[PDB]
Amino acid sequence: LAKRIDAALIMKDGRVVKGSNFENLRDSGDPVELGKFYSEIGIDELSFWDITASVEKRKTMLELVEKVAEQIDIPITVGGGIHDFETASELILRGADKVEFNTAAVENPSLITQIAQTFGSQAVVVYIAAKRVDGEFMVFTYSGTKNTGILLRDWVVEVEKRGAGEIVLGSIDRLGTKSGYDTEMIRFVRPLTTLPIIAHRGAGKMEHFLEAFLAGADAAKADSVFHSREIDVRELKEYLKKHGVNVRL
Ligand SMILES: N#Cc1cc([N+](=O)[O-])ccc1O
Repeated sequence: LAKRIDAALIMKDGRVVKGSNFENLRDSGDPVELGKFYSEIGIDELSFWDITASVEKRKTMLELVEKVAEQIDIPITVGGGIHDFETASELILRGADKVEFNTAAVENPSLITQIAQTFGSQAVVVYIAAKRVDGEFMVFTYSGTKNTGILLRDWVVEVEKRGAGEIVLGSIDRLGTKSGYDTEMIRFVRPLTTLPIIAHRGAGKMEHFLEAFLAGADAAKADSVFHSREIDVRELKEYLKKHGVNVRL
């Protein structure tokens, strides 16, 4: 019942990279400054997804989490090429509240459980990227590029069994669109898990958020719509209250 509004930030070499081509002379790509803006306009949680080159990535991500954790006080999730237990554990110890796995969880589902048993299920988020292929929802890894042959309906159940705290449900069919979350995919996954479901991909207007929530999402994640100011968050959370949704205000 209690719904959340989450912001996603793409990170490269320690700086925020915008997901569209809007600009502003003052808007620096400093994650701490952007994190403070989000914290201060009432975003519930932040996720960072790091696309940095192989070689500097692991210390770049540790540096990032240390700076943002000192300075902001909403939960932070970190992800993007977290391959193993040691990497994830180092990030949680340097300050991240949660780590997000996709490819490595698919390839080694025990990883979910190892993190959950050490730091608590709350610390493990599994991002499931899914697409319709020949009439069925399949799971994709390597940033939407490898069809794993695993059914979405099988992987959701297994993720919960392994001890994940939450699922982000990213519709590859909604990637590059701004006409709404994949409410059909949301409805399909909802009876298969008791976990919080975070909807991702497709957000364009305030109504979209309403509709995801009514399809059974517990949170909705977006990037551009908030960074560009195209949706004012206080206004989003007042609209949602008015339409029957329990949000923090
Ligand atoms: N969280 C997250 C996230 C994940 C992916 N991804 O698993 O490709 C891309 C962008 C994101 O903001």
